Amino acid sequence: LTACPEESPLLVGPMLIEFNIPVDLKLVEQQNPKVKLGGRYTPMDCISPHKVAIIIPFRNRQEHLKYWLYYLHPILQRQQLDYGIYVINQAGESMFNRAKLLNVGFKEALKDYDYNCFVFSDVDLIPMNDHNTYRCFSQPRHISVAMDKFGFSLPYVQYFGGVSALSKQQFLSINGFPNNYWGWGGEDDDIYNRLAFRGMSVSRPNAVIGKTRHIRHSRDKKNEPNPQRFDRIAHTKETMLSDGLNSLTYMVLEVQRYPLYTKITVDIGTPS
Ligand SMILES: O=c1ccn([C@@H]2O[C@H](COP(=O)(O)OP(=O)(O)O[C@H]3O[C@H](CO)[C@H](O)[C@H](O)[C@H]3O)[C@@H](O)[C@H]2O)c(=O)[nH]1
Ligand SMILES: [Mn+2]
Repeated sequence: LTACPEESPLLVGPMLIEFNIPVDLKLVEQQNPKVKLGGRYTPMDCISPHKVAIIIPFRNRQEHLKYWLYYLHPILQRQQLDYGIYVINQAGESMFNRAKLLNVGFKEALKDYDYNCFVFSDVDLIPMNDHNTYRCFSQPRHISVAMDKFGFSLPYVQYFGGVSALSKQQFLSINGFPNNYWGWGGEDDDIYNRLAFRGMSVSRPNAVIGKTRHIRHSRDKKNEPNPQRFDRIAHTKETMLSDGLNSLTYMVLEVQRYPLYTKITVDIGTPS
């Protein structure tokens, strides 16, 4: 077998993405027979150099996940990636911690396979163009650059929210993501700050092929705006060395392998 082409020859470009249609994971599993237990997929015709672990922070978003799975699997296969889906479900009813869950994802996924690339994605963001490859690049990759919720514009040039990708080494070089951001906001700016502090830059696809749709939803109880985010992000320089991968603690309560993804339910503690 030879190395897959640089550009998948299966891409179709723009696609129609809509969320008023109800979904059935059974049909999805059927329509994607190539996807193995735990939502694992490995190209058959060639050797993909992208061993992608796709991490999804999660709690009470089953319907969104449904759409996410319905749309992404077909796309990730067309992108010729050797990938796996990880839904990191936060146990309990305490404050949501997106960044911490992503860290857990990084660690737990590595126990399964020698992934060298990590895509961190909100459960509610779907790419509108399969040319927007869910893989890693020479530099940290911001993937959801043109969100319809922001009218296809980047809210500000340093925005790193939504969907992003870091290679194993890029992730490691910044001591991962912070674990101290409880509730909504700022964790993505901290991560951006970490990348810059390590002397890295953000790579992005152009605003056309980077178009993506957000599933409209209301706010979630237990993920209210974090009032401390403003000055927490103003101090990333001093906290990234001690807050991150090296200080990550958590308890996996249960691991379940479904046909389209692996669900890891974890106790990641509470704000202190
Ligand atoms: O109860 C919750 C809360 C959050 N999430 C997960 O965390 C993500 C972000 O939460 P929301 O979609 O409510 O957040 P927003 O739409 O504001 O998302 C945007 O703002 C966030 C602020 O923390 C993040 O930066 C995120 O990546 C960015 O796209 C969700 O997609 C989902 O994957 C859950 O599963 N359950
Ligand atoms: Mn959202």
